[PDB]
Amino acid sequence: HMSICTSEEWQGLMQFTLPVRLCKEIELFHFDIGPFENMWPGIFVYMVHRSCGTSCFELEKLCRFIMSVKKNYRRVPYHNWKHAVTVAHCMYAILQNNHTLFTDLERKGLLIACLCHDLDHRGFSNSYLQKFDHPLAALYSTSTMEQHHFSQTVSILQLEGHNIFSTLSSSEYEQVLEIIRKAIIATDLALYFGNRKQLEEMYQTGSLNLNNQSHRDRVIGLMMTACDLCSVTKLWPVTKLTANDIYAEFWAEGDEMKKLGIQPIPMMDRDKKDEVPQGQLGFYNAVAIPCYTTLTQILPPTEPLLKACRDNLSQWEKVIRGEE
Ligand SMILES: Cc1cc(C)n2nc(CCc3cc(O)n4nc5ncccc5c4n3)nc2n1
Ligand SMILES: [Mg+2]
Ligand SMILES: [Zn+2]
Repeated sequence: HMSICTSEEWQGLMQFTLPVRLCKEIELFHFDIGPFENMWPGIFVYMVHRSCGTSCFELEKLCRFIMSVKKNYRRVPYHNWKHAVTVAHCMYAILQNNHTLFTDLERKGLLIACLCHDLDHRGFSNSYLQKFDHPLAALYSTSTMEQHHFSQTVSILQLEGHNIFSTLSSSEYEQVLEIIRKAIIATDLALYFGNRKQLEEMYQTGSLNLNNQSHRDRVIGLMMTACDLCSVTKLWPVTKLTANDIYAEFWAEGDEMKKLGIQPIPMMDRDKKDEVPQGQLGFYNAVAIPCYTTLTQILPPTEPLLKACRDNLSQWEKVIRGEE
């Protein structure tokens, strides 16, 4: 039930090389992949290589994986291929700026995790799918979509010639899959609020321990969340744009509720469009800022992410105040 790439597709990727003028900028947290669609798969390979060295995966195998992952992203407005690469890039930039805090295994796991994190997203919320009553809510019922995403990845990994993790020992294979699973579940925004509070706590008492596996899992989780939302960390015109994409999805969901005579909450209501900039401010304040704030505390190199968020926040304020 999975989808495979064609030989055409994967072999062209083997051949790709990144333009030198992009090399500098790929390393910046605010870097925007948006102009270079074309090169997106290429960019991930680069990033894998620059992160994990040029023979961490058998090149032929890596390309097959990436290009198939691409195939199993739907053509929805926001949770699409582009989202996946954007999130993967942000993790790349976190990983590079904290290089020795994380194991080889972790960096492979996470870059792959981010690339895979919203596989086969239909554009409908976890709420919806349960709240009236999709066959996927019938299979898992806490963090529905995520357990699906993780499943998808695994299905993709277990494809013929697709297993990039093969030449690890079955210990290390069975370990990265754990890293990938927890990191993908982490992306369920529901879970984030708990995780942040604990991490808030632990840092503040001075009991957070990177040698403790469970603390480790949590920081990673926060990292995942920080990457998931990073559109809120790009320069203003980029971010403005992305917002349109996230709303396009929500509103389409709201239409499907309206079609069954059910009032959607205001967020997925295209008839409540002016309330949007006020929607954002709220989101930055309750979710975004807190997210990045705690990640900069734990991981001080991740500070620019926080800085960019603040700058976007004030743009939104100015919109609400009528100055845009
Ligand atoms: C990149 C990104 C990622 C995620 C998960 N989100 N989630 C949001 C929703 C923000 C929000 C919350 C809310 O309660 N309302 N109410 C509203 N009424 C009207 C208009 C917008 C509203 C709104 N908007 N924006 C995101 N951007
Ligand atoms: Mg998700
Ligand atoms: Zn996501």
